[PDB]
Amino acid sequence: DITVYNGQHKEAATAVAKAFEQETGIKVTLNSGKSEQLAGQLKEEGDKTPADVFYTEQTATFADLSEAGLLAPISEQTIQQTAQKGVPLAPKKDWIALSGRSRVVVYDHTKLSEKDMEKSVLDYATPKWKGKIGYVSTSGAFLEQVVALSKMKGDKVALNWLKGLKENGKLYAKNSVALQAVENGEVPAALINNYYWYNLAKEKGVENLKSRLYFVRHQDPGALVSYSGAAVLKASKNQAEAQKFVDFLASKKGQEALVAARAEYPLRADVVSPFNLEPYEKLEAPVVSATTAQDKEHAIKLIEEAGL
Ligand SMILES: [Fe+3]
Ligand SMILES: [Fe+3]
Ligand SMILES: [Fe+3]
Repeated sequence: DITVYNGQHKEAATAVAKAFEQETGIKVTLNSGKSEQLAGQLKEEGDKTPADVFYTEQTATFADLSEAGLLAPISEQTIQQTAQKGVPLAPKKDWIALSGRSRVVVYDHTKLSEKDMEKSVLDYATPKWKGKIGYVSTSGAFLEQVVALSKMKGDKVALNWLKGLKENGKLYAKNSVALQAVENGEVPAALINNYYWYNLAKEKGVENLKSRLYFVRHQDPGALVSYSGAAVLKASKNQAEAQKFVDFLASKKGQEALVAARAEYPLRADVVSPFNLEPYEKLEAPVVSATTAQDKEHAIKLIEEAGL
């Protein structure tokens, strides 16, 4: 039996653990919390940690644990199961990316079509979109989008986009609220993440929704994907079962369990999502370094400077 420190949505972690317990008869205990807190906890606990595996919604969390000497190596055959082009790889082969969440533009297809969409996420912050684009500045993925713009295009561009959103956009408290505002006609488009929309479609039926998604693709900064993953702790004295679990998460079965539970993109090429997601490779995500705590502080500074 193993202990998994879990920064992922509880429904995802519960599903894969259950599927694993059913496939192997090995029991999984979840300890759930915020990935950054769990990573600090793993650092402080050190050799004495009870965690066998760290399962996170954000692979960026692994860099600091790897450099601290806290992660075990995983099988290269396992790493290769999800190593599609563009998927982040651990240089020390001591964690693996398993699934992804995408930035997207949601639009009311009763008012707009693809003719009205933009080639670049930058172009939504422009006067064409005054009072017509919703955004969620408090959102973690909004903050990852800002980090990506800084990285890909520089701070001037990033700041200018934020000022453009201040001037032209409608601020919503959360992604679900933005999505509802588009469905309800308050605003004709909004910047959100994919799974909100696919959750609502699965639940209500797409034919009954007024909104649709637009993917910018071509490695635009607005095609940003955030990656979930897993690592074995070097401190574990149950390496065999920890390793068996991380192998399971990369298996067809483990990926199928995840995608049934949550509308994340599987990183195995032979798994479909019942949420009707496109294949990961079609997203054309840009390649962006992992977010650091310094990157996040910097992005928060730009958001403040833009009056947001
Ligand atoms: Fe959430
Ligand atoms: Fe949310
Ligand atoms: Fe969210």
